[PDB]
Amino acid sequence: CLQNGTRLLRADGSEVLVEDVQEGDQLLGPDGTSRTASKIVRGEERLYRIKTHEGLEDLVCTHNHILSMYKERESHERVDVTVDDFVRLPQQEQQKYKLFRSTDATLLHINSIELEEEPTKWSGFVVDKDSLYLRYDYLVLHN
Ligand SMILES: [Zn+2]
Repeated sequence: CLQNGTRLLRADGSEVLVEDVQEGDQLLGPDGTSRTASKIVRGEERLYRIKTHEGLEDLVCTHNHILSMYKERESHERVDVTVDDFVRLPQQEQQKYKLFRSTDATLLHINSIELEEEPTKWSGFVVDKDSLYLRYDYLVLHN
């Protein structure tokens, strides 16, 4: 699940805050096709903040959120990993995993991932098809 205030793309390209996503809403998939959101859930807890080397917005999500990543050795493979599992990996293994944006480099390098000191509100849902959808800046997100 994602911190409230995360900016996503509706299927028509307009922006929607993650907490404004309603049952049945249509979001944008990484291939440009539609995705349907369902099972809206909300909570409040200490989230993990992920900052990249590149100048894009931090990603703030729950400990059980699934990151969709490319892991080194074409040269990379697609891997899904929860924040918990990723946080516990040695940093030398952490190299190899990169976040990614939908191809119109598109790989993003994580500089830090840290548990935040105070709880904040989050919103989550499930998405059909490949469970992937787009942040407003085309960062590829998983359910
Ligand atoms: Zn979610």
